[PDB]
Amino acid sequence: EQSLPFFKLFSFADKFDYLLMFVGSLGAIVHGSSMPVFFLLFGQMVNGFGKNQMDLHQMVHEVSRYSLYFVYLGLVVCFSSYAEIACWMYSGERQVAALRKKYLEAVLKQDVGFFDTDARTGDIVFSVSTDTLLVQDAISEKVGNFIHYLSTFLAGLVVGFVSAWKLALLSVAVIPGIAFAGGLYAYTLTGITSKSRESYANAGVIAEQAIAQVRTVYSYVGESKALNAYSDAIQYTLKLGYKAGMAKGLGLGCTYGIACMSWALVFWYAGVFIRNGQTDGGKAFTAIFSAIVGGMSLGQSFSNLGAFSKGKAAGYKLMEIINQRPTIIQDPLDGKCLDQVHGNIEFKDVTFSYPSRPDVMIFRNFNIFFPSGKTVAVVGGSGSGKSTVVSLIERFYDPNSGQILLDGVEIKTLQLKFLREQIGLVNQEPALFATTILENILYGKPDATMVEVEAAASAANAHSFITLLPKGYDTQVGERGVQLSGGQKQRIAIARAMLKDPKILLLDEATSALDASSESIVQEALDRVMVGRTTVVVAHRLCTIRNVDSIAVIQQGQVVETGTHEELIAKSGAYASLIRFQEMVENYFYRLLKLNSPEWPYSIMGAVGSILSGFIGPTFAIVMSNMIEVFYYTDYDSMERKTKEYVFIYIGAGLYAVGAYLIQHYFFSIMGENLTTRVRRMMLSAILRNEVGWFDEDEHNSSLIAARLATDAADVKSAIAERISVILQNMTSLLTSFIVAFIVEWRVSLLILGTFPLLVLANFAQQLSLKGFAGDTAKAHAKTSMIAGEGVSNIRTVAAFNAQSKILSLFCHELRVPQKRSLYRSQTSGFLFGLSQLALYGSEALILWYGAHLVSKGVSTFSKVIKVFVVLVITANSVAETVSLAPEIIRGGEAVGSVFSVLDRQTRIDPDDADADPVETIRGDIEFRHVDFAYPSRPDVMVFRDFNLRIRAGHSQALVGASGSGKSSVIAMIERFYDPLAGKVMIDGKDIRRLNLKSLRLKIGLVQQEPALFAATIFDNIAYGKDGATESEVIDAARAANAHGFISGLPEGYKTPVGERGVQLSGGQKQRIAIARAVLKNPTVLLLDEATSALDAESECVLQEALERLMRGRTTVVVAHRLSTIRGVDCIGVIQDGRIVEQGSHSELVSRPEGAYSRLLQLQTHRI
Ligand SMILES: CCN(CC)c1ccc(C(=O)c2ccccc2C(=O)O)c(O)c1
Ligand SMILES: CCN(CC)c1ccc(C(=O)c2ccccc2C(=O)O)c(O)c1
Repeated sequence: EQSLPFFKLFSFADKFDYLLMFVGSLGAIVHGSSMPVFFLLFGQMVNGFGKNQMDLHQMVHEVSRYSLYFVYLGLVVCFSSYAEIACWMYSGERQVAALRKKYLEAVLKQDVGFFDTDARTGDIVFSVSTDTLLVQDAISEKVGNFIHYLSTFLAGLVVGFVSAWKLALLSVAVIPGIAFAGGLYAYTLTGITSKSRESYANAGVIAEQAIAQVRTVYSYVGESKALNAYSDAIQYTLKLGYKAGMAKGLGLGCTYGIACMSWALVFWYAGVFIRNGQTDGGKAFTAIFSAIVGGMSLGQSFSNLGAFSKGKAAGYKLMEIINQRPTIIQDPLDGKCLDQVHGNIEFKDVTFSYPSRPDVMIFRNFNIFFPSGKTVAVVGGSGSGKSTVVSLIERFYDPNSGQILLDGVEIKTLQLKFLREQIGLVNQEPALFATTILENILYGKPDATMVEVEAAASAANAHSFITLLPKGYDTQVGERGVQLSGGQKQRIAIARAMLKDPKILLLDEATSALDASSESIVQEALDRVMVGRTTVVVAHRLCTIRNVDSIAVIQQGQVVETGTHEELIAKSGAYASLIRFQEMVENYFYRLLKLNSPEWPYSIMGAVGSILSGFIGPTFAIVMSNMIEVFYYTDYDSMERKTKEYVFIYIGAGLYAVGAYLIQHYFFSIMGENLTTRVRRMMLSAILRNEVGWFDEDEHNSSLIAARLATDAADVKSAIAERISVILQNMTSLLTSFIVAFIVEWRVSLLILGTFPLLVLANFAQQLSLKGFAGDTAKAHAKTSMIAGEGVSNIRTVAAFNAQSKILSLFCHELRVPQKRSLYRSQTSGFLFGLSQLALYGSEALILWYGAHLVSKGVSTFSKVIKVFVVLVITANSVAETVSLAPEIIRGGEAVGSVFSVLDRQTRIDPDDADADPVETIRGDIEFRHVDFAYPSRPDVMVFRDFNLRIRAGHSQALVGASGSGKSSVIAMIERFYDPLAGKVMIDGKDIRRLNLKSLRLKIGLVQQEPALFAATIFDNIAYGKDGATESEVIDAARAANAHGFISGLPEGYKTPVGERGVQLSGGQKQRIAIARAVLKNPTVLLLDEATSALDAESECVLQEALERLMRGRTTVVVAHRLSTIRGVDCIGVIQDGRIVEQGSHSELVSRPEGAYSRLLQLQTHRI
C-alpha cells in the first residue's frame, strides 16, 4: 500500500481553484445547516397555531410572518445549494486534467527500457484509463457532501440541546439501539450472501467445463448428467436463497419495531414534561426532530470514507512516475551539435544484459564494423533475442560494458535531440496512429508541403491504399468505418522515414503476412529506398538475405562468421545448418410472469402481505399529528389518557410491522428464488443444445457464457420479485393516504393536489443528491484516454521522430472538450437543484398560509389543517422511490437481456427430432460427395474446394495431416459438429439430415486431441460411454487400456478425483482413460486424431497395445501429421489444401518413385 495521506492530494491546485473550494465549503456548510432551522420554524408555527386558538387575530400575523420566513429560508437554500455542486464538481475537473498533462509528459520522458514489452505497458495504460478516474472521485463533490452532512449533524445538535436539553438527550440516547439493529441486519445480510456464493461455488460451477469441453459431451450421448447434476447443485442454492429471504424479514421488522418503541417512549416523555410546565408543544417537537436528524445524518456522513482510501492509494500510485528521475539525461549543453555525418558505427566489445533479467548474457564479445554508406545485415540462427541491435543503436538501453562510436565520436558525448533524426526505424508491424493519413507523414518533418509528401508516396508506391480512397487524404485507421488494415499494409513507415532522408536505416523482419505480390511490391519499394544508407536488415528467411552485400551470422553473444552470400554458400562454412533450419520452416414482462404459473399460491399471499404492510406510514403520520394537537389541551387530565392510548397504538404498530414486513418479504423471496432456478435450468438446457460453431466466436467463450448464466440470471429476480413489492406498497400507501386526507378536509387538500409535482420533484432531487450529479464520467474521458493509451502502447515509434512534443499538442487541445462538458453539466445541475429546493420550501409556506386564512373565516379548524399537511407531506415522500424505479421498467433489457437472448435463439440442427427416423443398426460406411465447408468463425477461409473421399465398409483409412492443411476438419464433418455448405453427405444408404443423430452418435466414437477430464472420480468417467456402470466391465476397460497396473495401483484406488480436483495426473497418461472410455461403447465406426505431438513419450507403452485392439473388427479412420504408428492397411489418402488426388493402400503410395510422398519422407527423416 504505502498510500499517500489525504492532504497533499490537492498539490495540483492553481491560485484560482482555492477560491472555488473556499466558496464551495462556505456554501456547503450553510446548505447543511438548513434542515434543523426548517424544523425550528415549523415548531414556531405550530406554537402560533396552538397558543392562539381563542384569538383569531394574532395567529394570522404569526402565520404570515412565518410563511415569509419560510420564503426567505427557501431563497437561502436556493442560493446556497447551488454553490456546493457548481463549485466542487468543477474544481475536481481542473486538477485531474491539470494532472494528466504532467503525468503523460513524465511517462514520455522516461527511457524506453522502462517498458520491457510485457504486462507493464498494460498496467500503465490501465492506470491512465481507470486510476485517474478513482483520483477524481476523492476530490469531487463527495468531500462537499461529507462536509454538508457533518455540518447538518453539528447544527442539529446545536439547535437541539439549547431548546430542551432533556428531550434532546433522550432522542440522542435512543438512536444507538436503532443504529445497532441496522448494523446487525447489514452484517447478517453480508454473511448470508457470502454463504450463498460459497454454496454456488459447488457443482453449479461445472457448467463452465461442460461448455468448454463441449466436443466430447456431444461425441457421446451426454445432455443428461450435465443437466441433472446442475439441478441437484442448484437445489442447495435454492435452499440458501430461502434462508436469505428469511433474513430479509426479521431484520427489517425488528428495526421498525425498535423505531416505533423509541418514538412511543420519546413522545411519552415529551407528554410528561409538557404537563409539568417546562416547555411548549412547539419546542419539544423541534428538539426531538432536530436531535433525530442530527443523529441519523452521521451514518451517511461516514459512508463517504469508503472511496477515500481508494483515492489515496490511486494518488500514491500516480505519484511514482511523476518524481522518477530518468536514467538517460537529455542535456543539450553537454552534447555539441555536429555535422558532416558519414555513417560509421563501430562496436568496442559491447556486452550488455537486460536490467530486468541480468542473469542472461546477450552480446558477449560483440565487435562488428559498419561501413559508411554501405549495406550490411545480421541474421540469427533462431529467435534468441535477435531484435536487440535496434534497441542498442537507437539508444534505448545504456551500454553497461562496451562503446559505440559514431563517425569516431562517442554517442554518449552527444545530446539526444538531433541524433535520432539520422536513424529511421521500420520495426515489426509499426502501428499507425488513429488520425488522418495526411498528418501521419508529417511526423518525419513537422514543416513540410504537399509535393514532398507525394514524392515520398510515389517512392514507396503509397497509392494502392491512398489514391482510390473515398475522400482525399482523410482516413482514420482507429475508426471502424474506414478501418483499412486488410491484412498486409502499404507501410507508411517507409514514407515517413524517407521524409527524414537520413543516412542510417533500420529494418526488422517485416515479412510475416503470407508473402505474396504485395510483399514483393514493398520489397522493391524498400530496395528503392535503400540508396546511400547504412541499412541493417534482420530476418529469418533467406529471401532478403541474398540481396545483401555482407551478411553476419550470430549464434550466441557474438558473430560466428562474416563475408558475403556467395562465400557462406561456399564450403558450407557455418551455413549448412542455417539452410537446413530454413528448409525446415418488449413483451418480456408478460411472458416472465407467465413463466411463474406454478407459483400461483405464492403470489397472492405475498401481495396481501404487501397490501397490509402498506398501512404503516399513514397511521404513524396520523398518530403523530393527533398527538401534536393533543399537546395543546388546556385540561391536563385528558392528556394522560390520550397519550397513553397513542403509545398503545405505537406499540401495536410495532408488532404489526414485525408481522406484515416478514409476511411480505418471505413469500416474494420464495417466488423469486423459484423463478431463478427455473430460468437457470431452462437457460442451460437451451445453451447446451446450440451448435458447435456458435461456441467458437470470440464473444461467446466459456468464461463470458458462464458469467452470464451465473450472474445475469440473478437479476431476473430483481426484475420480477423486488421490483413488484415496492411499487405495490407505495401505491397502496399513496391511495390510503389521499383517501384519508380528502375525507378529513377537502377544500384545503386541493391546493396540495395541485402541487404534488413540485414536492415529488424536490424529493426526487434530494434522493439524487446522494448518488452524485456527475454521471458516467468514464464515457466522457474515454476519448481522451484512447490517445494516451495509443501513445504509450506504441512507445517504440513515438520514441523516434521526436514526437514527444507533438503528442502533448493534440492531448492538450483535445482535453478541453470534456472540461466544457463538465462545466455545462455542473451549471445546469446546480441551477436545477436550487430551483427545485426553492419550489419545495416555497410551496409549504402557501398551504399553511391558506389553512390559517381558512381558520380565520371559521370554515375549517385546527387538528384538521395540520393533519392533512403532515400526512400528505409524508405520503409525498414515498413517491420518490416509485419515480426512481421508473427508468428501469419501460427500458427493459438494460441488464436483463440474456434472459431471452439465448433462451429463444433458434438452432439449425436439432439433435432430437420426432419426425426423424430412428437408427437401429449401421454397417459403417463413410463417403463424401462433392462437398466443401468454411469455418463459421471466419468464413473468409475457403480451403475446402470440392472435397471427396470414400472408405469401404469394414476397412481402415490413414489420412495424413499434410502440414496441417485442414487436418483437424474432416474429424468435425463426419458427424454433425458442423453442416455441409454445399453438396450432400452420404452414409449407410440414407441422407444424414433425416435421422435421429442422438440415436446414431451412440454407435460412433472418437478420441480427443487435447487432454481434459471432468471434475469427478474415475468410476463413471470411464463408464461415461454407456448407461449403467458395473465393475465387471470397469475392470475390463482398465485391462484393455493397460492402466490396470497403474490406476489400480494408486493408494486411494479408483475412487479418486482426477480432474481439476485432488490429484492432478500427467498429460501423457490421460490418453489411457480416454482410450478406456471408448472400448465400452464398442462403436461400429471409430475416429482417431493425433496432432501437435500430444504424447511426448518415446516408446509409448499405451498406443502400441491399444491400436491393435483399435483395428480389430472396426471401421477406423485416422488423421495425423506424424509418420509414426499410423500404418494404414486398406486405403491411404493425402490431402493438399482441401483436395485429394490419389487413393489406395500403402503399396500404391510406396510404389511411386517420388510422387507427393517425398515431402512426407522429408519430415519422416526429420523425425529420425
Ligand atoms: C433508514 C431506515 N431506518 C433506519 C434504520 C428507519 C426506518 C424506519 C424508521 C421509523 O421511525 C419510520 C420512518 C418513517 C415512517 C414510519 C416509521 C415507523 O415508525 O415505522 C426510522 O426512524 C428509521
Ligand atoms: C415537521 C414535520 N415534517 C414536515 C411535514 C416532516 C416530518 C418528517 C420528515 C421525514 O423526512 C423524516 C424526518 C425525520 C426523521 C425521519 C423522517 C422520515 O423519513 O420519515 C420530514 O422531512 C418533515
